[PDB]
Amino acid sequence: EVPLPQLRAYTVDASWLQPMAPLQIADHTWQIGTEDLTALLVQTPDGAVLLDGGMPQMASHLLDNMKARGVTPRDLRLILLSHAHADHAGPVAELKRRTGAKVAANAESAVLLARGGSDDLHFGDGITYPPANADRIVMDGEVITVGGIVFTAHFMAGHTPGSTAWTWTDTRNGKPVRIAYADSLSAPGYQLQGNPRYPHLIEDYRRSFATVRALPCDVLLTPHPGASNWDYAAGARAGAKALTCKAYADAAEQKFDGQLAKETAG
Ligand SMILES: c1cnc2c(c1)ccc1cccnc12
Ligand SMILES: [Cu+2]
Ligand SMILES: [Cu+2]
Ligand SMILES: [Cu+2]
Repeated sequence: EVPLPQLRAYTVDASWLQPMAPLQIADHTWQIGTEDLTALLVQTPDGAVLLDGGMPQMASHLLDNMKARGVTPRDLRLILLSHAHADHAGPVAELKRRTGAKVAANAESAVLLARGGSDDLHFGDGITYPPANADRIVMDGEVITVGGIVFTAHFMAGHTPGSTAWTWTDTRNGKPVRIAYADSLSAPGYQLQGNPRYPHLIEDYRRSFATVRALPCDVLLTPHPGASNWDYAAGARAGAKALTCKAYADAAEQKFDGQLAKETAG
């Protein structure tokens, strides 16, 4: 006679959990996550912004990297998110407890974050994490300003309903660098067609491809660096092979179209 199964932990490739030292992207912007998950620290004269934290167990590593950059816990002011899955929003609750930081997010991302990623449209309760509350709700095209650095939200619903690209202009060599942190455009194991939980999924992905294509985008980064052809472990040439936003959108749409054809066959 047979017991119910044990809960299964959300396990991931080792590289997703492999710590790295801070890697500078531009004058104020640093990758402080792991080798295969993005967590961006933007340092300003008036405190720091974090865009994503990666997995739940990355909190202490992120704070260690912030310390290495001269950002104490009290200096972290704002947390922004690409999307509220466990592999990007994992440590957010813990970061809020351990720091000054408040969270800004759209309504979709706020509702998913508040349930710790449970009742996911596609994953059910398989990929959960500690719940957190948003301190501010943002609308599409709304800007947030920290220490003179302006962050713009561009909604790109698909991967999750609240999926967001964040854009801001940093500098390098006395010139502006328009950074686009564009969310995932994957649909891993999703039912795309006729999904009762997401009836207009396909139309949203199509609009999201177009949004990503048109972003101000001297430099693209993505929550999974591989999606944009970054190699964070390659030091001075980490970003050399990086995709444009145009190429990223196009590659995603081709994969998505292939997925639709396979789903129809399957
Ligand atoms: C001090 C130093 N660098 C900055 C500011 C203040 C404000 C805005 C800004 C925008 C892009 C790059 N650097 C800065
Ligand atoms: Cu500056
Ligand atoms: Cu995700
Ligand atoms: Cu992810």
